[PDB]
Amino acid sequence: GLEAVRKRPGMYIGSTSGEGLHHLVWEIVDNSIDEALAGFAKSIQVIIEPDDSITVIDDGRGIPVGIQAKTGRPAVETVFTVLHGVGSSVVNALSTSLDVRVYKDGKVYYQEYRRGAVVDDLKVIEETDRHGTTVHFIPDPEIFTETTVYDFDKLATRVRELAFLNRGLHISIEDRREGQEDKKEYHYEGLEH
Ligand SMILES: N[C@H]1CCN(c2nc(Sc3cnc4nccnc4c3)nc3[nH]c4ccccc4c23)C1
Repeated sequence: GLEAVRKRPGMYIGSTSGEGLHHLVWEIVDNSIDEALAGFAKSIQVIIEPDDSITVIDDGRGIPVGIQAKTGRPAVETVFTVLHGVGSSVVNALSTSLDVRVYKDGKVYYQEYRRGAVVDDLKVIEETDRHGTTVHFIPDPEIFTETTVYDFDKLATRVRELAFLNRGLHISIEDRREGQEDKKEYHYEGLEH
């Protein structure tokens, strides 16, 4: 399965240069956009963490966590571990680590993966009053051998484009890296304008 992705990443993300590095972000963001399209997510936050890792936070319903009959595994695990708005498992495969938190039905469901492999079964780790999905990943320098450094302006440009194409969505981009902290928030108004 995902071993194939780690060995031929060019066939899945087009490039292992800076372009591929940024493509990982869009693969995750696209899933949050799908949940805004379904009518449930209102806001998406994209964060470049101080270590060039990425966090994407949405306030949708939360990825389904129940056991699927076909797999015997929680739906959320399958999302990240089986090759398939279908790119989550590719991002997982090409990351040193990825962690997902699903906020749903008063609970926070957590799972983590290392170079695509599951660490432990999905576990409830906290109670919560919110809903949505948070995905955090560290792109693998074994794959991204040219650069693992993110371009804030490049991300911001596309985030703004996404806000426009998805009029009504709130979407932000934040840089938390040393000496260059910045945040831009975008929102195009609907009929209330
Ligand atoms: N179909 C899968 C693909 C991803 N997924 C998600 N589903 C939902 S919410 C959802 C979607 N579909 C449903 N279908 C039936 C019942 N509940 C649902 C909740 N939110 C997500 N945020 C992400 C951020 C990154 C990657 C994936 C998601 C995501 C469900």
